[PDB]
Amino acid sequence: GTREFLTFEVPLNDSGSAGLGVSVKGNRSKENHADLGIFVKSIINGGAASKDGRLRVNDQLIAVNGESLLGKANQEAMETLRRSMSTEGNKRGMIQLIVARRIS
Repeated sequence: GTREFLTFEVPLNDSGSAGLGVSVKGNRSKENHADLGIFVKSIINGGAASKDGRLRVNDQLIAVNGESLLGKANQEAMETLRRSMSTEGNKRGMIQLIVARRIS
């Protein structure tokens, strides 16, 4: 029942071709239709997400490039992500992505 926020700087300087080199998936409460957020579904060992070496196929996304995915549902955060990986998170050669990790 413990969580921890984490910040990751992913340099898509040359990974934008694929979209940072990672795939995310969003879900909702198992009791109702309450979107919980998005979690790293997979990673592409070739771009920023790979070279980052700080990503985890399960971490919960809460923010990206200053934006807050929390308040955003699965679809909204997924769009902000696609938006960041499309032409916002980059525009420099990297994008910020905050997440949450459980503890035990």
